[PDB]
Amino acid sequence: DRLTVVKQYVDNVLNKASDTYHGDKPSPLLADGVDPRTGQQLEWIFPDGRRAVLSNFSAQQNLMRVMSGLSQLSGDPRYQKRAEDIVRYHFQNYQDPSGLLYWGGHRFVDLKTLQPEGPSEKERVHELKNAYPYYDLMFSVDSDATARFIRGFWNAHVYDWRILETSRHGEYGKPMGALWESKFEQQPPFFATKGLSFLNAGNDLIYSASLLYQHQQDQGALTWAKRLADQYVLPRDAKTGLGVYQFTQALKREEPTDDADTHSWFGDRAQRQFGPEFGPAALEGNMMLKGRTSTLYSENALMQLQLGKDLGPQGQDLLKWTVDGLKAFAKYAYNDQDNTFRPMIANGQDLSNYTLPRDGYYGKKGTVLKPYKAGNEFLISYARAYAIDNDPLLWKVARGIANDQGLGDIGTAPGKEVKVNMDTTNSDPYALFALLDLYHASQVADYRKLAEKIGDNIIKTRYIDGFFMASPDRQYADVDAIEPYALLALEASLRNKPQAVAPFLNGAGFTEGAYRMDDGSARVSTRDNELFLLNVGEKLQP
Ligand SMILES: O=C(O)[C@H]1O[C@H](O[C@@H]2[C@H](O)[C@@H](O)[C@@H](O[C@@H]3[C@H](O)[C@@H](O)[C@@H](O[C@@H]4[C@H](O)[C@@H](O)[C@@H](O)O[C@@H]4C(=O)O)O[C@@H]3C(=O)O)O[C@@H]2C(=O)O)[C@H](O)[C@@H](O)[C@H]1O
Repeated sequence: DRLTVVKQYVDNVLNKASDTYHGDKPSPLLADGVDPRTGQQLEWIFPDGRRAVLSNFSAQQNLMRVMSGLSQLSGDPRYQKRAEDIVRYHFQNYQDPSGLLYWGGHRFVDLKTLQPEGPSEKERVHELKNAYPYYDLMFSVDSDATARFIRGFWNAHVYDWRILETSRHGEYGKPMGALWESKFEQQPPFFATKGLSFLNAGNDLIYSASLLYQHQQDQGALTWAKRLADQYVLPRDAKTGLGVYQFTQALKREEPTDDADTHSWFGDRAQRQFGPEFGPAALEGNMMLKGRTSTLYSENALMQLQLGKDLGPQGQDLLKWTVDGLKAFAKYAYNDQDNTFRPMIANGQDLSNYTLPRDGYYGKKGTVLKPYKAGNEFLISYARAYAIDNDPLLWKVARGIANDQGLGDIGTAPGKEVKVNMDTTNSDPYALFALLDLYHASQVADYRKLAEKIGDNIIKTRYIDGFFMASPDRQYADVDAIEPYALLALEASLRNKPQAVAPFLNGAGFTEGAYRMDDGSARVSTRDNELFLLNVGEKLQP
């Protein structure tokens, strides 16, 4: 059974990733990473050589959903109970008086000492970027503590409520301001602000406020969630409908002297690097480049499609704008000849094969911006958008991605001339999720049969030494792996209990800071993502 495999996997996590540092009185907390061969837990190395075991709860919210779903499908409540216990322990010990948790991009807990840590000295701050924590679980454990987190998050990350100047960073220990009662005055697109309104953090603000509305009927939270979503729609290009990654531009407070110094207070970084050749349209929010387009057309889209459906009638504008943007991205950026997206500016400018003429935020001089393959995360976006709006343009992208990914032909339309590859070797959990979405909307048996094949591939090739890994050579397994999440969604579908498993929004966590090299030097801006890419015998490079 796929269910038996996931049960064994979570048992393995609760064994090997657990607190082994406090004798017979362990905390319930878990290590983010485990070498599945030895059980060595993934460590962060601080400037004096001290090693902490990385326990970052924001990087365990897929695992929390896996544990809740496993308990729902198996009937064994022990996994749900442990997930609750971990949540409770964080509210009890790792929630500041302002409501913020010691988690996120720049804070975590050392499993050995159980103290909060700050791996980025200049950034001892709260940061969520495309995190999408499992607030449904948190509310069921402690609704007051969860609401305090969500309000404290907005309180710290909204720099100016009058104009909705937002920030990807928030300070700890701030007193509560006027919050949802703040007066608001809509500003024109790309107004200049100090705060950086990146949509990865914007995604987490919108999502959290929407969940506070869902659980506590907080109309202020909903008003500002929709208003913040609006902020990313208003500056979209009037002709193409493309964009945007942010709705403000950096306030220029100093004249730059070097292209390679890309600090935001020298002004919009895209205008510096592309302005001379491309004109005023070159703004950071308009740069439809790899990575940014995942935040916009994957993470933002999945969350807003589900939120739009949840809101019923007052969610119709959100659904329309979310689908409209996916149509714009398909119409301008997707190349059906080879399943690539073109790097672009939101005014419709193609940047395919453009050589950067100067250093800057988007690469060194001589960097070539290339079309990039459309991954299976976009197969999910276009599948779910098609279910809401059966536009052949959306189907075209889904069909192109699936074909490029070795899945065969999902058809000229749902159920029409379907020729899927039942011998596919694909083991991507994103493809499994997407096929389940195609199946749910169309009820075409071949889509779930293919999903079962991908599930079997995941177990055959990625279930290694009791953990899930993207390659058998990887040094560390991530306890937040989404392979078991996809397997549980498949089991839930086959058992006619899709609501047993939380909706997949493609959230994840990361930890970023200085990491000490063996020669004692500081490797700045090291991410745990990089540690999870290492194979056996590999080390981080300077
Ligand atoms: O591969 C990618 O392109 C990358 O895109 C996204 O990450 C973005 C940047 O690449 C990443 O470095 C970070 O940058 C911001 C800010 O733009 C940058 O200047 C820097 O901020 C400095 C300073 O480091 C801060 O401590 C503080 O002093 O403010 C300064 C400033 O310039 O204002 O670091 C910032 C940050 O860490 O947030 O984030 C960018 C983003 O868009 O989030 C993806 O997130 C990343 O995964 C990758 O795909």
